[PDB]
Amino acid sequence: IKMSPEEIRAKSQSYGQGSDQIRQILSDLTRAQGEIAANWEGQAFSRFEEQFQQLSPKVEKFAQLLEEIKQQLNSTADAVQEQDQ
Amino acid sequence: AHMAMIKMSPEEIRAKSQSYGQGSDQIRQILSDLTRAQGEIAANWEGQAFSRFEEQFQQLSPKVEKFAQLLEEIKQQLNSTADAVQEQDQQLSNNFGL
Ligand SMILES: [Zn+2]
Ligand SMILES: [Zn+2]
Ligand SMILES: [Zn+2]
Ligand SMILES: [Zn+2]
Ligand SMILES: [Zn+2]
Ligand SMILES: [Zn+2]
Ligand SMILES: [Zn+2]
Repeated sequence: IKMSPEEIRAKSQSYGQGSDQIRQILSDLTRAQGEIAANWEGQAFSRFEEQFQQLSPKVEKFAQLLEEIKQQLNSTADAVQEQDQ
Repeated sequence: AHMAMIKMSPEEIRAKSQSYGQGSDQIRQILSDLTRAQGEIAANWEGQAFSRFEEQFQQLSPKVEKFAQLLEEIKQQLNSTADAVQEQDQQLSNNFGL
């Protein structure tokens, strides 16, 4: 009546894919941010830049958390299976 | 009459804007699916060890939601800016000549 190892393993994959995709978006859009900012005079873009730079470490930290949950879920599914045997 | 210059074509600005829009929607979808997942994990393990991740997820998710919102606002600004670049080009073109 709790989650099976089978299901925990599959949920883990969703966290892993979530981590990878957030990291890839952050990478691509960091490059875009730099190019836009470098080409735009005056401060029309300045607040967007400031907010992006403040939020990006938190988004990176979240992506790493998702990968840490994925790993923990795989270890837990393993553990459940070991008891079941 | 004029704006502070952006040294980028309307075509590239709109191409970048698309990527911000896509990034925003994707992050929003991920956060929603994984918030549902966190719900189910928490239902099944309550203790201190899982609590570490539960607490970090909860503290970081609103920041990630703010980041997705930010990305949509950048998409929107870039679309407005591309329009503006074209408009100023038009005006300069229009008023050209002796
Ligand atoms: Zn992994
Ligand atoms: Zn053009
Ligand atoms: Zn370029
Ligand atoms: Zn939009
Ligand atoms: Zn959208
Ligand atoms: Zn389930
Ligand atoms: Zn706490």
